[PDB]
Amino acid sequence: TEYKLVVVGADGVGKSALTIQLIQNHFVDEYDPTIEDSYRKQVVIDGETCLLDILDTAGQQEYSAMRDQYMRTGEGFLCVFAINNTKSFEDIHHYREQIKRVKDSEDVPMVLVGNKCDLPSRTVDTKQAQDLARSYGIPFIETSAKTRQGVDDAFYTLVREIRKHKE
Ligand SMILES: Nc1nc2c(ncn2[C@@H]2O[C@H](COP(=O)(O)OP(=O)(O)O)[C@@H](O)[C@H]2O)c(=O)[nH]1
Ligand SMILES: [Mg+2]
Repeated sequence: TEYKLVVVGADGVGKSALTIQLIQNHFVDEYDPTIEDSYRKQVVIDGETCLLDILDTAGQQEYSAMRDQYMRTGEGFLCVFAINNTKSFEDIHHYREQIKRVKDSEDVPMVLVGNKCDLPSRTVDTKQAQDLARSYGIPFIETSAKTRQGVDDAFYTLVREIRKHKE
């Protein structure tokens, strides 16, 4: 049983760091912001062993058959902003609209992720994101790629969203 996951959001929010933290269980200081790649890992989620197939997006212009394939056949999306980055939060709607158009549906499994919670300089409050998440009817999860806080929860919640959708 496989789950095909796509991580989207503005550049610099932590899409790469979150993916690598899940896959390789370390925090990456620098990862080329223009590199888009997929990552696979066998995980156990609520006692069910599955394969996660995750595309870490970089939003480049060059055609990628893989990118298209993941957008078309992708089962769930992580929409990521950073809590210290107001612009990244404002951009969330763009990503949501993109996803809805790709999937031609309102009911796409999706989790709103507020990354960099380890930082004190918060400009996007919890209530704001909760309200947005509620508006979309999707779960919101606070994360830190840096400390691993909520990293499993974010990806695992999305899988649970996918399972719900499956019936
Ligand atoms: N403090 C902090 N820095 C983070 C966190 N996640 C990522 N970063 C840093 O934010 C920058 C951008 O991260 P990256 O994973 O390349 O973002 P992407 O452009 O969305 O792929 C890098 O300098 C990371 O080290 C986090 O949870 N906390
Ligand atoms: Mg990246």
